[PDB]
Amino acid sequence: AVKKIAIFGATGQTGLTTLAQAVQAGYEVTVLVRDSSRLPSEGPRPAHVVVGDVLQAADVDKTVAGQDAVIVLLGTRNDLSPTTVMSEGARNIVAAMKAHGVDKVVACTSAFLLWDPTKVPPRLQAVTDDHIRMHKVLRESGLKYVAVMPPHIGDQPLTGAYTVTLDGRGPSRVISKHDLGHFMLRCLTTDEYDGHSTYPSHQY
Ligand SMILES: NC(=O)c1ccc[n+]([C@@H]2O[C@H](COP(=O)([O-])OP(=O)(O)OC[C@H]3O[C@@H](n4cnc5c(N)ncnc54)[C@H](OP(=O)(O)O)[C@@H]3O)[C@@H](O)[C@H]2O)c1
Repeated sequence: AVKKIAIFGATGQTGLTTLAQAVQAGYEVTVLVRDSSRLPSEGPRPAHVVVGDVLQAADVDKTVAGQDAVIVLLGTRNDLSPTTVMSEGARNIVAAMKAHGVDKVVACTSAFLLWDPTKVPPRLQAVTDDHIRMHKVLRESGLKYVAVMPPHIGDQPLTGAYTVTLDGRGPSRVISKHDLGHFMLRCLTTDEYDGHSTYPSHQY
């Protein structure tokens, strides 16, 4: 099966809980981080740490080296400014995966990619524009791409009881970060989501 995985964005809101969950599942986890201060120093911890930036292809190449699959949870935290970090980072990730024969990438964009584009809140259009750019990168890559498109990410506890809607909008507008990370790892265990959009949501 999949044993060795790389996570990008592992120090983020969803990355931290995905990292913990993956380590407890038994995965051998490699992370690319800009600052190891934002990784936990005890408890569930990754087996390999690369220090660097997803914009530097050499750093991405040594993170993807030797992996079986890739989880992408890159984002901008509280910065809503125009950016190309996620799409450019995604071009780096795709090339390193092809250079190392990795096929499986599970990447998080957002449910707004399933919305009427005129209906996106103006404050979120700039970030959304780069999710679109990133989704196009991965769609065009030809890899085995699970497009995870969550609605609002909350901080409710882990339930593992969430719904997953394929290629459409789901009946709830929230997923907890813990259930979102749980589902990113579920995508590693099956190929039933490959080439589909997935919307995870639950009522808390
Ligand atoms: N919040 C929501 O309601 C919501 C809803 C739908 C979709 N989403 C999308 O879901 C995704 C994840 O959300 P999130 O809140 O879990 O992520 P997040 O809290 O914003 O964490 C972002 C991650 O990306 C990393 N990162 C940013 N730039 C990087 C770079 N140049 N090189 C390496 N790493 C870099 C950050 O590392 P650092 O720690 O060094 O900054 C961090 O680990 C995002 O794309 C977000 O837009 C969010």
